[PDB]
Amino acid sequence: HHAADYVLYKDATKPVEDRVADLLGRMTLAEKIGQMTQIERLVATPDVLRDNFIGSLLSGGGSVPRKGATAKEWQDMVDGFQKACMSTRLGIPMIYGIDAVHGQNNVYGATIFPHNVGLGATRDPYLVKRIGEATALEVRATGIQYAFAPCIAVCRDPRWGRCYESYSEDRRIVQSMTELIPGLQGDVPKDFTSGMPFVAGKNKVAACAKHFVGDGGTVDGINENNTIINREGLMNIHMPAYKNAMDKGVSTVMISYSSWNGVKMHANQDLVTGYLKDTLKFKGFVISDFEGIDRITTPAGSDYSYSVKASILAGLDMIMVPNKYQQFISILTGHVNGGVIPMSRIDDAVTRILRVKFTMGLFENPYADPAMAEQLGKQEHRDLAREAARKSLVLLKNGKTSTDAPLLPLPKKAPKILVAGSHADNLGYQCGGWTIEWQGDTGRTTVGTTILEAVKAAVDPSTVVVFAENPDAEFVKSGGFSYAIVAVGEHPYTETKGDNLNLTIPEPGLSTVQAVCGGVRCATVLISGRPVVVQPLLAASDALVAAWLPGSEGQGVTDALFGDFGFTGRLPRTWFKSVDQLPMNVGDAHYDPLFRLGYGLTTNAT
Ligand SMILES: CO[C@@H]1O[C@H](CO)[C@@H](O)[C@H](O)[C@H]1S[C@@H]1O[C@H](CO)[C@@H](O)[C@H](O)[C@H]1O
Ligand SMILES: *[C@@H]1O[C@H](CO)[C@@H](O)[C@H](O)[C@H]1NC(C)=O
Ligand SMILES: *[C@@H]1O[C@H](CO)[C@@H](O)[C@H](O)[C@H]1NC(C)=O
Ligand SMILES: *[C@@H]1O[C@H](CO)[C@@H](O)[C@H](O)[C@H]1NC(C)=O
Repeated sequence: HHAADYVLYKDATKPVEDRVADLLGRMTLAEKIGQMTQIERLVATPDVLRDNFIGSLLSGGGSVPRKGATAKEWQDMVDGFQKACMSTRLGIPMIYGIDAVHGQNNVYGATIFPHNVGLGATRDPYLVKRIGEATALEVRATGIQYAFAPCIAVCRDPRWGRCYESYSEDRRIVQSMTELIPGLQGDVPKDFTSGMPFVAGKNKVAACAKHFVGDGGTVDGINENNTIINREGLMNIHMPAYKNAMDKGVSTVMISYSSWNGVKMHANQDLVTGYLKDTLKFKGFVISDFEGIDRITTPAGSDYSYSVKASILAGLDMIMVPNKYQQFISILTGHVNGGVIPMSRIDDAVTRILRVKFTMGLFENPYADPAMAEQLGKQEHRDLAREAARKSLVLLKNGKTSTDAPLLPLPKKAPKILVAGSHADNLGYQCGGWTIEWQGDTGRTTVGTTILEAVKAAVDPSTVVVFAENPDAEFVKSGGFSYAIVAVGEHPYTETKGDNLNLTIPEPGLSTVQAVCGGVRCATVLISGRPVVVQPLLAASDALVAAWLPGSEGQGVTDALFGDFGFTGRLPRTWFKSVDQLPMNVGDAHYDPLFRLGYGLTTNAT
């Protein structure tokens, strides 16, 4: 269809399947295996991308061009990499992926949304789709096309360091939150075939249902460990949200580090090929986790040859190498050349990677759009996040006896009030993990509003606000305070650093709460990624709020504390009495919760 140098794969009016086949039929083995290779930006250069025909780049946690980098600096990095890839013989654009898992969270000045567990508390799948929408805009502002989200793990033991990344222990709630997908990607059209990949265009991003499958079901919530459960439990708890993901056209699926009844997920041909591909009819691409194939073996990386064979034969399409790309490429090339991996397996992986790239419009818009840069940290999106933070809060207690005046909502006018605790004026702590750094961080790491700042912004001008991080009891008693807001809880963590067998918040926490509440009527805001031991915190407090990891917009906290909106959130998990009860989930036989799933007190706007 027209000029004499016409190449069908480059014709944007042809059907995606036609473009895929046309390109595929021209590629060498080296160009094919290059598509299946994703590398970290830290090892990428123009010659490496060009000479190995690389298919994808990512930024892992905290992998950034520099600290404080603008949206424009991100776009230029990405475009730099893309220009190298476009200069190959076939000019196959790369796709760049990142963990935008509560906003575009590696990026300075990006809106940071509440983490998933909070989002579960809102029971509001439309809110979540809207967060999808806004997140895609902030991701594209940085020139990125691909977000490794949502995590649709069903966390079954809060001792897991990734429990905050799961919407709920109830798979019904996780299923309903897969609306993040069409938020990120766009609504699939009228007559869409379930399992097809979809992205609407250059203002949307490819998504990633992760981590397939049973990541949330591991023994004692040990991260990357074994999930021991029969097929029926696997299918009825851990799988259903992947099917909803198929119906919404999720573009990619990332495989889990975890194992199911002893089999590494990265080596499981039955689940990856037999079930995801052949039974759910997934036509997008399947990507490893970060050195996921290495960890097939014990020790990890001790037989990389096997790692490659097993993972690729299992059915994985793209490998998040992400550093030793030369070895990965050499090994896979060697296995194809020796007939150990058939060309049909290679052609299938490449067919899928290209399908996603063509379908999302990457060949037509390989480069970043500088007018999208101003979407980073947009106030409209912060106002959404603030809404989400407010809706996520669960009021556990609001008065020490059923006869006391309720403490919340608090009046904005009072001569003098106290704000206290390690989490009252600490942005990093209120964002938690996967914020600027991989593990999150402490203090003022990005743009936002801490609890203290939000209080100051909310109160009557005549109200005197005093901050003290960890005051003693005499300070409180002597201070002439009308009430106190005290914020404490967990430090930021991510993956295995967060695995925790005791779930007790660090000190000082409880002792500040005791000191403060012993001198004045107090509202304790508890910041955590999960239920933690809370009886002592309850005994001391007039009111206690479980605010999860609410993100950059701390005004969502005060919106509820001061009565602009009523508390409506409900526990998306069971709150245990004791860690020895664990695992303990709603529907279990000796369900003995401190607070059951669904619990939450309410208030009315004032
Ligand atoms: C930087 O991402 C993380 O980096 C640390 C730094 O050492 C690695 O050891 C971690 O295992 C990865 S975790 C893994 O990364 C994916 C991409 O970052 C992510 O989508 C996935 O959910 C994680 O399990
Ligand atoms: C589970 O964790 C232990 C360390 O506690 C490790 O030795 C074992 O290999 C892990 N199993 C799996 C399947 O990851
Ligand atoms: C609880 O467990 C974590 C390990 O994840 C540890 O850092 C902390 O010191 C422990 N606290 C108590 C009270 O045992
Ligand atoms: C808010 O409205 C509910 C429903 O009628 C009511 O039960 C609750 O006690 C009210 N609280 C107020 C006005 O403080």
